[PDB]
Amino acid sequence: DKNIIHGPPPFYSLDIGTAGEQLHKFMKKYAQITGTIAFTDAHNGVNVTYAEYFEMACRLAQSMKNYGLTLKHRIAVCSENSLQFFMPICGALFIGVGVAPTNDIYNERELYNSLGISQPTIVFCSKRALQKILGVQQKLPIIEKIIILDSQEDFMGKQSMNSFIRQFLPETFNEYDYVPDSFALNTTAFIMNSSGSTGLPKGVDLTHQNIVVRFSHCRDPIFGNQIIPDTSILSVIPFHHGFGMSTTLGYLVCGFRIVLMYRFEEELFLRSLQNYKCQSALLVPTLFSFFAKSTLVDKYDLSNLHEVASGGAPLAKEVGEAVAKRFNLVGIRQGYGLTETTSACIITPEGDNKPGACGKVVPFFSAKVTDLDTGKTLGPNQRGELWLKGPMVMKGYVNNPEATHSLIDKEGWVRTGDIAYYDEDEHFFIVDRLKSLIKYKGYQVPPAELESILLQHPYIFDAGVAGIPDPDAGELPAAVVVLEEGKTMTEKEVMDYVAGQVTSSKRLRGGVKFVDEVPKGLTGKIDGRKIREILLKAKK
Repeated sequence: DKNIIHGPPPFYSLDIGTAGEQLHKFMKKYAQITGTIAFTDAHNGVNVTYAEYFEMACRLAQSMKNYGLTLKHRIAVCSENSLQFFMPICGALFIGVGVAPTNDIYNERELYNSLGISQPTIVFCSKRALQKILGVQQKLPIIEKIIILDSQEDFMGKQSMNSFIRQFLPETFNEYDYVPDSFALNTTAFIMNSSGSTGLPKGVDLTHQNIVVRFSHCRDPIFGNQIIPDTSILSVIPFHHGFGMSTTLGYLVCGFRIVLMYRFEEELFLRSLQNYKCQSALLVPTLFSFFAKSTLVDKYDLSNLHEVASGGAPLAKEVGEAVAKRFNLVGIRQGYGLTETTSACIITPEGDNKPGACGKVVPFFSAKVTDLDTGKTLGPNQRGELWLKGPMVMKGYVNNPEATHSLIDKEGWVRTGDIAYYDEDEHFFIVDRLKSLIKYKGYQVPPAELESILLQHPYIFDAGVAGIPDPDAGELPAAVVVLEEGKTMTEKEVMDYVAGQVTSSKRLRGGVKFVDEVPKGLTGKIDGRKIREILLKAKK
């Protein structure tokens, strides 16, 4: 019981019905207020209203039903971020058809693998994805129909959404009389792609139950965004990412104006943030490093900007603080989660921002930190392995029971593979690694930097660096190294290589050990303690 950390009750009691039913209810409301904007394309300036989105979604839902799609079918969406992206997604959710968002820049192998897993009957794609989709269709006969998202009429012999609708929808159809289907909450809502360290991406099977819980969080005044009229958000998260899907769908539930970009550009981003008077900006992790460097932020009027949020992994405390200062904010709105957990399971509570913290456990969820050795449940300010448990946890990997049971134990705990601790206020901190610095006698800093140096070497494929401690005084930097295919190196060559890369005898002082693979990914990064043992055992 103790050391299990629980989220509080939701602010609002749970709505009834599927994700389609709840989504339909909100969209129908916003649709009847003319001029309410759902999506805005920053590159061409075009707006699409909730009225337009709602009507298209209902038409697509009934059209797909008439076409013959049922609970047993899936559709895929393959496209750059666009105004039309979520139209077939809303429609599919209305009728319980699973949706597989598919990376538009997948190579031929990755694309085939993704669609091979989701097995869609219809693929909605942009003009820019048509050729690659045509190619994969030759290999995947389950794909019976291709529909073009960003064309009004037929394009290259393929139907547009409008033409598809015209063929399969009677002229008696009234969008405001349409009623979404009712079905079991364990019905598949999405198949999202996620890669650990193990080769190719797997299919993450998210249920309607998963999604409606996200719908609770998204409009929660503490753990989401309070629904307020004329709220706009600029998002540069790929819609086919887990957090891209879960944040964007949530914004639709909230009735927000979602400003999107096909591709990130500094000027256009800042100009749009200013001119659309967005209250929030949602960024991918690597863009925080970017804006920490940006000098242009001050030259724009961002007086309406209330928050900058990370739509992905947790961020470094210093990078976050630097970006906060750039945008004249007290802190960054953060969240920790996995594709496998639908969305963020730990979120910065509104008005309760601690620097370096990824926030607090969300409603309906539980979290625990376990001893890296004993598996023992830990108290506050004790670093260990982070586990997550709750109703946003995926049904499982598609057709991969083994991978599922390796990640999720029999009681529903997800083994995140990340190291963390929580403080006395139950704020969680994700630590990247387990330590972070090996100390000479006074100081030396060789974490990821030495690893990066090692990775650049032609003969070196992978590498992990840890500190080796012994009664032999102090702490010596050491590394395990994965050589390339059929290549030869000595310990000295690796050491001398690093020696000629940094100063102060902070270049491997313990000893290099060659291995077949870097200790542990366990679906994530480097197992620092595993590395320490292997190197320690080697020293004698």
